[PDB]
Amino acid sequence: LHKEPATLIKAIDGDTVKHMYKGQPMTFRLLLVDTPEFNEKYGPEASAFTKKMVENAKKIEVEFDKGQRTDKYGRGLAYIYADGKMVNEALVRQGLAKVAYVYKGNNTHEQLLRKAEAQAKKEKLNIWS
Ligand SMILES: Cc1cn([C@H]2C[C@H](OP(=O)(O)O)[C@@H](COP(=O)(O)O)O2)c(=O)[nH]c1=O
Ligand SMILES: [Ca+2]
Repeated sequence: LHKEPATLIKAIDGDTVKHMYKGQPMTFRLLLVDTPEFNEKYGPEASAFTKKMVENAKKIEVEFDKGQRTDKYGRGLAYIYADGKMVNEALVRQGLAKVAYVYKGNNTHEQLLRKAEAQAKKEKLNIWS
């Protein structure tokens, strides 16, 4: 896989963010995770986590996997990096997302994320508390 440039347009919630990609606005849904909805427990905390990470970033990058690049709502499906740190992984490591939505062929970082999850669960962090 390869990283590609994007610039933040707006943080939306824990697992959705709007970026300008190839010069066009696109809402991205983070691959391989599920954050709680804002109205659910830890949802505001996930939203705030993601927002801080992407807002403070000097450099946003998008990384598509090998499969589907957009979902049925037209959202981009990617791994998102903030100054080289993967948002998707960081959410999981902090117990602010579960590994989820693992579809065959867009699952390159699955095992990386599951390892993060296991450590968040051992630590009894957030969702796992
Ligand atoms: C993360 C992800 C979600 N989706 C779809 C499945 C779910 O469909 P349904 O809307 O029919 O439940 C929805 C979950 O996203 P959200 O967690 O953002 O709601 O998005 C994909 O198709 N591919 C993906 O990789
Ligand atoms: Ca969600």
